[PDB]
Amino acid sequence: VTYEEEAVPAPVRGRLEVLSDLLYVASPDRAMVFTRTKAETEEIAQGLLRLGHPAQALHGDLSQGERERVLGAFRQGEVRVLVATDVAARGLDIPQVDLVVHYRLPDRAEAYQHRSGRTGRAGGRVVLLYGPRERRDVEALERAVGRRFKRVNPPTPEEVLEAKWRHLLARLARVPEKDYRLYQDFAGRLFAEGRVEVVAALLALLL
Amino acid sequence: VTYEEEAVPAPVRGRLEVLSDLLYVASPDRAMVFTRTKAETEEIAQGLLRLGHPAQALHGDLSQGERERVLGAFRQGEVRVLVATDVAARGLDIPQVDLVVHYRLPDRAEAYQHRSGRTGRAGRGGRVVLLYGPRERRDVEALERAVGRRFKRVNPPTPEEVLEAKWRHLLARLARVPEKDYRLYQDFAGRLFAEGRVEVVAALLALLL
Ligand SMILES: [Cl-]
Ligand SMILES: [Cl-]
Repeated sequence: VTYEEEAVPAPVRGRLEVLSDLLYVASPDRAMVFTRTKAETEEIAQGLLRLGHPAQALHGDLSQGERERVLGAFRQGEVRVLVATDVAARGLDIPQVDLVVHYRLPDRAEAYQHRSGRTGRAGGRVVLLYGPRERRDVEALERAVGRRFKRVNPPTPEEVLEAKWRHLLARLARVPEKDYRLYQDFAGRLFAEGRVEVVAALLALLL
Repeated sequence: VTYEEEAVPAPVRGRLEVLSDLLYVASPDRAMVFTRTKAETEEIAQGLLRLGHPAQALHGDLSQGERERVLGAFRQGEVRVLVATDVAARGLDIPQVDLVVHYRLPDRAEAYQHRSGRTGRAGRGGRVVLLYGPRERRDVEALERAVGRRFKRVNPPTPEEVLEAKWRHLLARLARVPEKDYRLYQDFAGRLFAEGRVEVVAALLALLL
């Protein structure tokens, strides 16, 4: 197909962090995350938002209105992560994403292909998280799918440090003279004190 | 009535920033801002979010489950600002606060008293702040006749004051980023000093203040 696919090992324990960490590392414009229940999608978006990820759920107990808003902040980039379910995830109103994550594995080819088909705006990415005792299941899914999936380890604690670190860098770079000029004088105060610790700490708040 | 009452001038449609600015300067443990309708409490809440205020809307459409959460966050400190209508602000689940702010003059004078009774926490004292436009310099006089009391007339806060406040607030969260957490970035900081990159630091403070 026109997209890439990887299979990432993660104990259901640290399956959330892995998700987050993978997100920091690639940090794509739009990520679509599928899970098995409405509780999960909600449960999940909650853990993400906590870790510094603009994630919001997408399910059935959603009034078409809150669901246009959700898909609105997602299309505008306000929301970067969409934790969804196969059904809420259906329509014409469903925008395309850059990365697809099967937080829990799909039992059918049509399933995998309905979720995975939501990636590509030019080719895209697809990631599969699996617990240790989920091996065969992935082996079965592969057979249903017809293609095999590369086994890629999870992102390194340092891999993530440097990813966050480089996005923080790109952010400051985006700030404009009109907004940062308001603060130059305070910047001077810090230079004048020249205590490397204060600034490191300010950076620690952001990163 | 022991607490303090004040009338503070707001520009036409700049009541938000004056509110925020008043928040930053006063930094009260809990604040309650009264509005006329829920779309109001809705808008001022989101507004206060932008400007760096942990605030939440409290209107009557809220389920009793949301109601409880919201008010739990507020009593516990997770929410510093509660934005309510008069109807929604009814109940013994509402806690006493440090600051009551009437976003607009109370529709009526009995309303004032009822809003204002919310302020005042033992060992902390309490304060009322009335926000008035320019057409309303008359209305306040009236409210003071109807209530038979004078509100101190208090200048809003000067941009300096505001900035110094955000700043002290910020250095405050910093006083607890253990060395453990920030060490990795000191060299980079050092280079920013050496290469005199004040703008980067400036962009940094923008993203934080
Ligand atoms: Cl389906
Ligand atoms: Cl106005």
